[PDB]
Amino acid sequence: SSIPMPAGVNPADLAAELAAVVTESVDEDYLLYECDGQWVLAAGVQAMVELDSDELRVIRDGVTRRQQWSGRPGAALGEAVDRLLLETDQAFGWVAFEFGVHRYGLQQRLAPHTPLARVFSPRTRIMVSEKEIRLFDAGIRHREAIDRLLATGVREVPQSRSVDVSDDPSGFRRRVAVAVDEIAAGRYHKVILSRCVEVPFAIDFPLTYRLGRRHNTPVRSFLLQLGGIRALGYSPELVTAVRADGVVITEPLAGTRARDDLESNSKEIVEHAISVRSSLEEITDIAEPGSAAVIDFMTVRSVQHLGSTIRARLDPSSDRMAALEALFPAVTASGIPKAAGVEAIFRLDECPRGLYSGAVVMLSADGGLDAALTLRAAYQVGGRTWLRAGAGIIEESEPEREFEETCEKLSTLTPYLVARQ
Ligand SMILES: C/C=C(\Oc1cccc(C(=O)O)c1O)C(=O)O
Repeated sequence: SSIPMPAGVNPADLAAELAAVVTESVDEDYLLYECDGQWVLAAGVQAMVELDSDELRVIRDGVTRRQQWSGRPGAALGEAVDRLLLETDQAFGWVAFEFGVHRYGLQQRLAPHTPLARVFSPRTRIMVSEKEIRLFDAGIRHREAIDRLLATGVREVPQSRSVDVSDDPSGFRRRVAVAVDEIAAGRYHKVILSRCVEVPFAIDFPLTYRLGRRHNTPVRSFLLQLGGIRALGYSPELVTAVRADGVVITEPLAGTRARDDLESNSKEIVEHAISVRSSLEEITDIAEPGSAAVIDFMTVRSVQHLGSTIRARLDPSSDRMAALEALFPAVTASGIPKAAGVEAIFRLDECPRGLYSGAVVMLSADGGLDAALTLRAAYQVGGRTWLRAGAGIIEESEPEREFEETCEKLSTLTPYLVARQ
């Protein structure tokens, strides 16, 4: 069913307000995913797939089926998610940074019960765009919430509450210096290290999402309440998109400014070129021979970046999870060469990273996959609320400038935190 979107109603506001009110009223988890002008609210859990380092669980109708798994995490997750998609048209969820370590032989360094992915089939889907609201399997209470919201309008967003991000309790400056020393010793070229920032008060996730969305222009965005986790984020990069017709895309970004300097700066050009070569090598491993190409190489995309589009056709011997695995973790938030960068993050960052630098995903029964890189995000789990931001460290990096860069990335969220109502 479809309802015309009334004039003067912003889709991000309506979708986040609908997520807040209806799911609390009917007692269900949800994931809201913004993708190319559609805010897709996946509400309620028909079935849940939980992939951990040491176990895979599928939970349906209150019953959990547990199993041991070995080999590639993408194969284990893909087999279970393909079964979900025999019964529903789409599945949604998140994939941890730790999902990408098996490829590099680092699986044995994960602690027991480390989460790798959470993917669910929803009971209801509501898609909100500037044009209309589309309803899929929406029952009486979900339809009544949409009607009430169109009559009452969205809530006014309250004033935000400040947070101090100047302290360094995790020793980010010291950790950057260790990475700089390893890079000078030739261990690797670049690594992204990060720091958590505790938010000392509880936040309202849907209101914070709406407020931050007015001041960010992301490639994708999300807001979720799933299995005891709340999270929201303004993803700056597409990890991968797989279409039903088999076309695979990845759009790495490297080099940033607040245009002539960025396009002529040797440091930005080298970092971009190296990322593009890495993505092309990874995509070529899952692609039909001769189908991989760089389209719009090193073009300029409040920040401006150098960007490239890598496109290929998925090989009939491969699949969307093998494509996600091949491109995971993203270079943008891991390092170069990837294997040494990922290994360095185990030693020099607070692990497990969990959602941070992993992905939020939307899968479709026709073979589609849309995976956004999780950065510029906030999380709440077990009574703890936190932000997390990092910076790419190269041989010339200085700990003080890198700490300042994390402050700049945190500023996408720190002025927009709405305290719990
Ligand atoms: C998408 C590319 C960029 O931004 C990020 C890279 C690494 C870490 C972060 C972060 O926010 O932690 C980030 O926003 C970049 O800074 O090149």
